[PDB]
Amino acid sequence: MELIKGQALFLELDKKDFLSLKNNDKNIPTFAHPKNQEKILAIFSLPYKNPPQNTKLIAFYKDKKEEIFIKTLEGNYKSEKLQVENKKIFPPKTIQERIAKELKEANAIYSSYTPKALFNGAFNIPLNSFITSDFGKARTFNEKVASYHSGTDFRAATGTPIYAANSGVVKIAKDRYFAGNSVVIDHGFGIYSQYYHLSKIDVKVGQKIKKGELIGLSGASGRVSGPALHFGILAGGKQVDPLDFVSKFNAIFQL
Ligand SMILES: [Zn+2]
Repeated sequence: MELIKGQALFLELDKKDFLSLKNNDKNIPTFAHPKNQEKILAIFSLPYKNPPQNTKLIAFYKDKKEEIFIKTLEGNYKSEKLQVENKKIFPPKTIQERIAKELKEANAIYSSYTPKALFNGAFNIPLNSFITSDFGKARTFNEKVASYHSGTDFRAATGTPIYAANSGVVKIAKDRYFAGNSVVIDHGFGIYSQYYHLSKIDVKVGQKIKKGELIGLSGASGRVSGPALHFGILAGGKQVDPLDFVSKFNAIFQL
């Protein structure tokens, strides 16, 4: 198989006698295929930055092992060269400490796997607008990726209602550095949707939210280039192309 860096793929496996799916010593969780009782699914994601050239997964069964090889593709992302090199910034301590603390909190959430579906059918887009900055736009130094856009930006004047892309449980609902006023929703199976730069947050941590329910108003909080909605998806432990993920997910789970 082949997979572009920064995208997710739904792996299909036989359910009968399946025991576990491993990359190296890391276990990959599985869930039911909604349409074929004899199959299960797993989400495999490649990181955008510094992905391996090739991946070998192993599905262990009661009396056989199945090897799955995935070649990494560079894709056709937009990219521009940086001419500074030292993307090493020097924030003051108070900002450094806040960034570190919010990173620890987020990583605990994104690795807290919910082994059931909290979603309800297909994902919807969180507002009926258009993309102004696509996922995966990169800045490179000597053909090494220094940074990239980890979600997709929708056009939105300040105060535009933002709706949950699918049902789930709110895990983050506060102002964070970089992300500004942020909402993050657990949809189950390690799938998280992200809504950044809001001007108003209308949900609370722990709230059960339904697909299409208001979660806040768009804004420009934490955003340099003016008002917009930044929409992200994390799945298989990595940020992935959100519109690509939604298309692949909906092809399987569509109502
Ligand atoms: Zn963005």
